[PDB]
Amino acid sequence: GAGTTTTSVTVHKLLATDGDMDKIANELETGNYAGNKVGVLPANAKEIAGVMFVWTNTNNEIIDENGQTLGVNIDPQTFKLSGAMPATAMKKLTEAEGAKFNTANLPAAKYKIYEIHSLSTYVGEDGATLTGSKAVPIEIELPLNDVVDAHVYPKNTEAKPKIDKDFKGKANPDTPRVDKDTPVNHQVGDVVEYEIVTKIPALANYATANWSDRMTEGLAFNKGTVKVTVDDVALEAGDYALTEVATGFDLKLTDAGLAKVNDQNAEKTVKITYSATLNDKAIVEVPESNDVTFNYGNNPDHGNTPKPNKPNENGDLTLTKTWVDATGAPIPAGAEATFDLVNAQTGKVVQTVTLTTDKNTVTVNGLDKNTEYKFVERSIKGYSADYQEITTAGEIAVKNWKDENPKPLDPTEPKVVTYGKKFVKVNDKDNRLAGAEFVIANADNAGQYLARKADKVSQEEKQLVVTTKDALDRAVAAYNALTAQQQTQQEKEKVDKAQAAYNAAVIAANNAFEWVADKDNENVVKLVSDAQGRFEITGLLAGTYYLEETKQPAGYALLTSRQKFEVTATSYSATGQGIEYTAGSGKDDATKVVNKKITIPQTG
Ligand code: NI
Ligand code: NI
Ligand code: NI
Repeated sequence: GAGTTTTSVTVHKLLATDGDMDKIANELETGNYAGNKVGVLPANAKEIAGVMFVWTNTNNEIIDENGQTLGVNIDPQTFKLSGAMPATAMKKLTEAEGAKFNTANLPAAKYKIYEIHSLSTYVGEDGATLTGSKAVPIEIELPLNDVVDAHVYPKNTEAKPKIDKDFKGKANPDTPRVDKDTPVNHQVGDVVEYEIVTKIPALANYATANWSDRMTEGLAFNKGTVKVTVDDVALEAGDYALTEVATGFDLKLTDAGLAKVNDQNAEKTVKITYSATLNDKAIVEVPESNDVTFNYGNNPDHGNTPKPNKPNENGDLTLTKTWVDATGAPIPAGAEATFDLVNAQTGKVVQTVTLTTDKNTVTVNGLDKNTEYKFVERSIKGYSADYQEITTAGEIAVKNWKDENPKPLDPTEPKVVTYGKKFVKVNDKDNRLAGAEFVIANADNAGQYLARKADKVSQEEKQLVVTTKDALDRAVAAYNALTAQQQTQQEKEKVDKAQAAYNAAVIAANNAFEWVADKDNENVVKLVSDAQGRFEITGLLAGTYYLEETKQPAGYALLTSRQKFEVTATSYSATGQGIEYTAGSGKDDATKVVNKKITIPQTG
């Protein structure tokens, strides 16, 4: 005999499906006299499970079921706990018909019951979380007058955040750009400026709020360009933890940071801006992309964004899944796990795979070994996706944490793409000529010549260019000092090998472009024909350019004219251009550059 005549209390957690909790109260007022089970609920309220309730004494100190204090306090204003939830605390999660506490051993007194957002599992429709609350904490003095089995009705609203990522200026969470997947033409060295705009509801109660971005290889994330504002106002050094990696970043609100978006009177607007440079690994007509995820919850969250990866040499790529609980400790497979294999350059779905509870891995074959892909986990209720950092080609690992948080926000991303042109050097009988050197101009007659910016190329890159150039010079000279019959496949390979090395060196040196006056300058992009007469230019914006030959094939004359050419969205790959880049390939994807040769005749 220590407790009271009120031997049980049941907490029913009510959700205001509209925004009106006051209206819920203004039906429970007029309905009751004392605290018995309400037979029927307002049309405006709904009872939800998965909300955690814990008992306190009148001073906000957590108690066990005999009313003993447990030396952890809860702040009456923020609801924040001063320690870890004590193991023997009188706490329980609501089930469909509420949380029924046994109150039989509690001494006569005043008590509080709090909602602990941070320890609940509830998740609304379309990933909404509980925001505002009315009549929390519950103040109940025991015994409840006349009642032995009491029932109480704490109230809540729920809300959802919104997001979109797009180029600087274009980001709109309410109506994302519909033609986003359409790549925008850019040249190498361009700085791409991105914008992330997140709307966070009023009275948010986030424990986590992390943004994570990962980029395909052809985009270099520009470190130190990240800026974050909340309603236009810059966050402070201590409001977030920013970690920067070669392929992008993770941005996490701290407690001071969350303070600024949580428990606020109006929808709040978070903006994160930053840039990336399209670099020398961009493959022509192959989009590059960023990819952001927003991982949030009333409970802490461990999910993040996928990491693109390439298949191994065999065109094989393997996903491997592991599972853990909110503390990081191993647990058995939570459920079926479905993933979409997305081509990471384009943003399009390659195929779908499912992992049954018993088989934690899957391998997909027949993939392009030059193409980056990602397995995007389809939302598993209760579970957040942690994509592990990439250590090797052909392997992607995913860890499933049982946070019990809403599905993450995953905006679509824009794309960017460079264009290019291919050529073959021939005589008038289509014989492929080696060693013809070319530069690119911006007019048929005067104008400037294409170069890489001096300030955007190091000395190592520069000398590799001249070293391979010199090397090529020698191979061409040797091949030219042979005769028609002696210039067989094996000898042409020699020239092809050297020209390939040169060509890669230029592509690597071409980190940026500028137009200049002098064709003699060292930075001028020079193109050279291989023994199959081939040369290409990659990394360009669309437009009209003009080849100028600077040194003709041995035995031939110098062209006294520039050759006009068009760079387009398909000029690098389109068939029907007049000649095979590589003989016998079946695709005439190049333009012929026809050299002339003066001959001295005879008579009689
Ligand atoms: Ni690539
Ligand atoms: Ni995304
Ligand atoms: Ni480079």
